[PDB]
Amino acid sequence: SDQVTLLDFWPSPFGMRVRLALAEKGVKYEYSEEDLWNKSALLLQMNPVNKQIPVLVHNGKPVCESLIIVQYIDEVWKDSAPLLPSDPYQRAQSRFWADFVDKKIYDLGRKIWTKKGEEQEAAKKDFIDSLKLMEGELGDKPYFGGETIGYVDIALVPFYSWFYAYETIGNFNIEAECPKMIAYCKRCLQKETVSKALEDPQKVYDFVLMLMKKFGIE
Amino acid sequence: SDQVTLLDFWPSPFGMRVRLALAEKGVKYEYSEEDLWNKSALLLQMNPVNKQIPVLVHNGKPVCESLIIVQYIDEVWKDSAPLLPSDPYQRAQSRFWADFVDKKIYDLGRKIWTKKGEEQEAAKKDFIDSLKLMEGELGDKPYFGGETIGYVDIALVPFYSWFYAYETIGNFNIEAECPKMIAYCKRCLQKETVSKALEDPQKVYDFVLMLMKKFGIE
Ligand SMILES: N[C@@H](CCC(=O)N[C@@H](CS)C(=O)NCC(=O)O)C(=O)O
Ligand SMILES: N[C@@H](CCC(=O)N[C@@H](CS)C(=O)NCC(=O)O)C(=O)O
Repeated sequence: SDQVTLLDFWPSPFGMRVRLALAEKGVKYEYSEEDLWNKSALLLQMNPVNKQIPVLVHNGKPVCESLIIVQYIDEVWKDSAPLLPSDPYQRAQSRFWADFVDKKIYDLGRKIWTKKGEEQEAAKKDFIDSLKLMEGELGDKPYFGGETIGYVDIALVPFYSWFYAYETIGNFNIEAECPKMIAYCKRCLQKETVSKALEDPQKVYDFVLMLMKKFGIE
Repeated sequence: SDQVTLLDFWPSPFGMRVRLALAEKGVKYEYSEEDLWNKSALLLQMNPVNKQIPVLVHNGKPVCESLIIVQYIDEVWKDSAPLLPSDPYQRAQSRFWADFVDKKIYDLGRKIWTKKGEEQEAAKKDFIDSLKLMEGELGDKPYFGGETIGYVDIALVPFYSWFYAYETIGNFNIEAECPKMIAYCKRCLQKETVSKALEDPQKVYDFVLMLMKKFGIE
């Protein structure tokens, strides 16, 4: 009747974003695993600008970038509640915080396990401040999108999959500094859509241990 | 009535995006120059999270981040031509190439004037290649938005006023490689809304000379 395809790689938090969006909005689709070393002809022709995953393919037209995909899902499949607020203002706030996750959480998270020594130390410090800022925005609400899970939650919660990696490689403990965030991420894991879309934390960690060796930054 | 204020820094291309979107949508507002290394109390109140300009303040409420502000304007002031395409699939593409500027153009741009030797030149190569990808998507249309100036145009064209500075400190010539891009940039400047919002290229260059000295880097 139209069909959709998601080109993804199991441990990508960016890909889990789109997996969760599609779940929440009830969209049926086939999932196509990729090899980041052996990129498919489909991948190259669908995202010829970045040759990266995820890519949502809708009736033969591609959409690139996890966050933009989510928004597209949200604007095209409207049988379920919107994931972004309808109010211009709040929506602007969601975009900011969903974006905050890319610019801060991912960027600093990646430095924790790629960098070393004092630099790695710096990366851990900013990482925690960033989570705390997000903790502020969450306040007392059950989700970032209020009583319902919404855009920002979809942006944020896939990264729990990578928390164990960070902590272990970076030698710090998140829950210690951010009890409220961890509690949030667990309250989310109990949603079936969330637990399914996410991947196993120690499976993720092994995969990073492997990655570190193939680049020599052990 | 509505009180609109733009906290901004005059040579910022990110704020120029906003000056332009405001002008293009016919929006009356007040400007307030912000210090770069001395946050006003106002800036600190409106953007405690990043403490960066541009911030738009609409009827007391703040909106952070260039692109998101611009989306906010498109959605709030609807009595002029929409900056973002109506069709979701095309909306996604605007979102993509506007984002693309943030990630490749600015990132590689900044590296050109802040870096030396092999790293500087490496940026210029990547810089050109990204412009050439943007050329490929411009096609033969007057604007990225087609016949009418659009969201991607507003995201990209503020950077032309920095081009002379890139070209001069990096010691290369953009037109030699991307003459189409230059042709378009030049074409854009004829639109008066664009010539009022953009600042003088030589005056920007003076200001980049200004940073390179402040931090000893020439
Ligand atoms: N900025 C992209 C992230 C895409 C990304 O980084 N994905 C990686 C794997 S998780 C990829 O596609 N790999 C391409 C490569 O490594 O060259 C988004 O948020 O959509
Ligand atoms: N990501 C922001 C860019 C903000 C930005 O980088 N602006 C700079 C000046 S152009 C700034 O506010 N600098 C202040 C600081 O570094 O503290 C956007 O898209 O608007």
